Amino acid sequence: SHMESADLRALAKHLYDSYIKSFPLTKAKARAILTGKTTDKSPFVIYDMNSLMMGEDKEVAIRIFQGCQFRSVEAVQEITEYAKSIPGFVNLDLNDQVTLLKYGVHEIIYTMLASLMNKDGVLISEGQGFMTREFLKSLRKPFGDFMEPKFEFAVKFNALELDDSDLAIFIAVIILSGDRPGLLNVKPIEDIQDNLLQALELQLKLNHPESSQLFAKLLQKMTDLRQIVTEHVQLLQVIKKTETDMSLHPLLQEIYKDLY
Ligand SMILES: O=C(O)c1ccc(-c2nn(C(=O)c3c(Cl)cccc3C(F)(F)F)c3ccccc23)cc1
Repeated sequence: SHMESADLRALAKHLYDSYIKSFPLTKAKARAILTGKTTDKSPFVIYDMNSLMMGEDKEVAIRIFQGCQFRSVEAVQEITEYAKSIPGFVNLDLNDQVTLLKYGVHEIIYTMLASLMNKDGVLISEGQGFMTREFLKSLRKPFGDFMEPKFEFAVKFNALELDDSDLAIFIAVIILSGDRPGLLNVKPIEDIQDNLLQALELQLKLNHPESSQLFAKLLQKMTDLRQIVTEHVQLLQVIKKTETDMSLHPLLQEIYKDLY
């Protein structure tokens, strides 16, 4: 209810530490890759079909779609370990830990995706590649239209100009949302988020002290995320059943066997 400001500072730096350990490609590292001047640091830019074939690390848009699906699985493992480091998380009912992560990973993936994006494209692989926004938008339906809304949210979110020490607490606040459906013990979850919200508010005042009501803007983006993500998972499920389930395309299988 009323943590001391020193306690909130320690909580913030503990979260920053585990954030650095779980997520190797921080926003700071991604920004430096995006502005490097050498070819050694340079990510290979994929801007059309020929450039994509040269990058070594619908066959194409489905491979791209399944490529990001795999990266989200790796992100979940990293988010789960970071969530285990939030003080008091592992003391909750094991099913509430699952519920909180179940609804939370999709919102965190959207947020951390902004860390890899600018107005022109997105860092992919582990910073070794860069896919342009217009290439991904050009992908045949429904892939082109499924990926563009991520860019549209990122340029808004990145305008808030948050760093890793900010995102560490923001991600934790998302995870400890007491109003997820199906939660058993709500009060202990809210008691943790009350402390994280205090720690978040203090961090956004020490950082960005000229920035007016950044705490409020960030909270509004957070609830915006939930509606955005509900639509994202629903269309993602549609795409996974009508486009990547080869058992539903028996004639494409015959083509593949007859041509390859
Ligand atoms: O970690 C990575 O290398 C990485 C990781 C993710 C992307 C990327 N995913 N994505 C999706 O829409 C997406 C897809 Cl297509 C399938 C499953 C899940 C997602 C999700 F991340 F949104 F949740 C994008 C859209 C626009 C731009 C970049 C990306 C890109 C790179």
